[PDB]
Amino acid sequence: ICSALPTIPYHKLADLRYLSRGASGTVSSARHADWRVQVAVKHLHLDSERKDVLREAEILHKARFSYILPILGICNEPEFLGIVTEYMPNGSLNELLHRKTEYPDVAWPLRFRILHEIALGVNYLHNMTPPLLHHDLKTQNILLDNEFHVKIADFGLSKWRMGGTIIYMPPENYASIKHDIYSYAVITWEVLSRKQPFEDVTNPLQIMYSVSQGHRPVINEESLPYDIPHRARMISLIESGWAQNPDERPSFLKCLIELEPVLRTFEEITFLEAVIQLK
Amino acid sequence: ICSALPTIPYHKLADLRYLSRGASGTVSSARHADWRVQVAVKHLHERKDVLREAEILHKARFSYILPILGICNEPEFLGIVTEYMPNGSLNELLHRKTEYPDVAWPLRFRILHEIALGVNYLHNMTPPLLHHDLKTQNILLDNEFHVKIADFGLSKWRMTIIYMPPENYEPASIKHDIYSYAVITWEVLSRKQPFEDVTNPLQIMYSVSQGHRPVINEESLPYDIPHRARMISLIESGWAQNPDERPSFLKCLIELEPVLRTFEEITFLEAVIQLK
Ligand SMILES: Nc1ncnc2c1ncn2[C@@H]1O[C@H](COP(=O)(O)OP(=O)(O)CP(=O)(O)O)[C@@H](O)[C@H]1O
Ligand SMILES: Nc1ncnc2c1ncn2[C@@H]1O[C@H](COP(=O)(O)OP(=O)(O)CP(=O)(O)O)[C@@H](O)[C@H]1O
Ligand SMILES: [Mg+2]
Ligand SMILES: [Mg+2]
Repeated sequence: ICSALPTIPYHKLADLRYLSRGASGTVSSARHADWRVQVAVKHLHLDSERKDVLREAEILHKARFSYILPILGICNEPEFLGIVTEYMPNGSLNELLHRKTEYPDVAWPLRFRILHEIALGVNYLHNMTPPLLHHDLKTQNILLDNEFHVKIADFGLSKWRMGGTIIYMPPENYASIKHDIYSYAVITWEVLSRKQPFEDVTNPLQIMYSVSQGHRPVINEESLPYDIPHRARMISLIESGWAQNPDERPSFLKCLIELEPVLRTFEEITFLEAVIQLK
Repeated sequence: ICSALPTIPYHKLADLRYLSRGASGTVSSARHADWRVQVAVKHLHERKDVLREAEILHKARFSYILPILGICNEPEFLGIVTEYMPNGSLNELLHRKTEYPDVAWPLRFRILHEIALGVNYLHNMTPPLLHHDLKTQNILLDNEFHVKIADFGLSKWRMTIIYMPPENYEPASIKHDIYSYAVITWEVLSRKQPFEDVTNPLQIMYSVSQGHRPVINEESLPYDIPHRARMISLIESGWAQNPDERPSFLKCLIELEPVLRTFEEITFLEAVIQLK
């Protein structure tokens, strides 16, 4: 049973306003004239580049799931080419963690939920037939919806198993399955500390070396305070996740089995209260 | 660009618990052993009848339409697997008054805006999709009381009788959905069971064919209802005896948008908290 990705004509994307620009592309916010919904469009900043945008779109369409950014349709024209997804009102996990003025408090339940969903998302990808590996996991590629639920995005590097920011990359990369878990491990450390992985390291190559020489972001009372709920288990999960030897890193399944009981501890309402605290 | 619906093995579903028994089949809640998520399973306990609903849901997938995760096409079992909605149906919300004493207007208005957005999408498909079974029991609520439209059993491609227009009494029509929506809209703002007075369902049918509608006084719809008049215009245009008078969903949305903007985001979140 197949499902076709809808084709949207450029002239249906009203209020098309620049949102975010990165190397090679440009993301802009818009509203669908017919559907009456606020969307997001990812377009080119070409002959080969046209195939790339199609790859990502096909992947998002096949990989659709609860925690993967929903792709609403493709906008393919000779004039304009882009990907039409849902609009994520709360940006990326990166912004939430680090814009400490706007967000002075991000209560534990939400952080733990965020980590739980990311792990669910990735696990689903890995459980596809054939498996799909995101290969570009970072806090900027982890979007937050209107209620602060995770939506994994940016399948530009994702590879069907059959740069810029090397902070989330395992040393063996300087298709491997244990690449995503390494990244997840970093994201986890970054989520629980709100610090920047390797703040004191000015040069990406000083990082790349330090990492390949075993070193990882610091784990102590300053980075990961003793009040962090289930700290011991989280640290344990983190350390095993960013382990030097790929084989020593866990599967997302194992990771979820570890996470499940921890998440069962927070009362349903506390996640809602954690979000209202932001609004 | 195509995307296929995966096949889920029955043994991959742990913790099967009954939810609601229906005349067609049963609906259970379970967890997916590999995906590690909660799901809902609608099972036969005709094959084409099921595979149809599944095909539609998989094609009609959108933000306000219940997402289908896969099918169970086994010799020993056949069912549809969708995301589990922890907050049941709109019907239970509006009516289980002892458990839900308050339902703040901002939420109600968002539900209505969302239901309309979903149905609008269905009609805006090529070719258009008509739900034909819209009721409150067929509108499901997620963790935050967002809308997911369900039950595409009576759904048809354009290629309780309470929510059914008079013409469709003896069976076809595009304007089925919009009439249904109008009764929901009434039911959402009232918290009243439409045709509460009437005991004989056939009698209702007679009444409705003679232009009758659910009680539209203030004992049902008070003045304190935000934008009461414009909502009553909406309810009336929709449940019109004459199908030609009934407006499109796009037209309802255009009217609705301004009404929704009058509510601050915070109030939706507040509303939900008051229910948890
Ligand atoms: N649906 C959405 N809602 C809000 N912001 C979104 C969004 N989709 C993307 N963005 C923004 O775009 C940023 C990066 O976009 P994304 O990861 O999709 O593309 P990209 O980084 O691969 C651009 P390129 O591939 O052209 O270099 C995110 O940090 C986010 O702020
Ligand atoms: N994903 C889901 N999450 C939670 N409850 C769900 C659900 N899907 C269905 N339900 C429950 O079942 C009801 C709707 O089931 P649905 O409309 O799919 O079946 P149905 O009405 O066609 C069965 P029948 O044809 O036998 O009457 C709702 O009242 C709700 O309580
Ligand atoms: Mg990106
Ligand atoms: Mg039903």
